[PDB]
Amino acid sequence: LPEIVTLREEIDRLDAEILALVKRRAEVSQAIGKARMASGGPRLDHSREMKIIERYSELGPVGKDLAILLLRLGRGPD
Amino acid sequence: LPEIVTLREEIDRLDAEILALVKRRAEVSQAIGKARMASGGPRLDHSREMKIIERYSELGPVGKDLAILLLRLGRGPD
Repeated sequence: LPEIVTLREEIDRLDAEILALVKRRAEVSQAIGKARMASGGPRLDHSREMKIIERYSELGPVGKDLAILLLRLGRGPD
Repeated sequence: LPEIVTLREEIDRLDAEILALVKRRAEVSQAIGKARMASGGPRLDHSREMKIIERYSELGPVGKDLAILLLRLGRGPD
C-alpha cells in the first residue's frame, strides 16, 4: 500500500526507541539484581514486581505478558 | 535496600515511556491493519513482520517474544 509508507516509518522510529528503552531497563534491572544478590535475601521484591505487572495490565492481557518478558530481561546473562 | 531507591525511580520512568510508546505503536499498527483490511489482500506483510522480529532478536530470545507480543497488540480490539 502507498498510503502506509509513513505509518511504517513511524513504526520503525517507535521500535528504535522501544529497543533503546528496553536495553536500558535491562541494565538497570540487572544492577538492581546485583545489589539484591550482593545483599543475600530475596532476589526479587515480590510486592514491587507485582505492582509493575498490574501497571502494565492497563494495556490489556497482552500487557501482563509484556511485563513478564521485561522481568525476564532483568536476569543476569545465563 | 536503600541504595536501590534511585534505580527504582529510573525503572518507573522507563516504564512510563515504554507504555506510552507501546500504546502509540498499537495505534499505528491498528491503522496499518485498517488500511490493509479496507484494501482486501493479506492482513500482514509477512516479509516486513519477519524483519521486525529479526531486529528485536538483537536483544536475545526474549527479544523475539517481545516483537511477537507487539505484533499481537496491533490487532483490532477483540
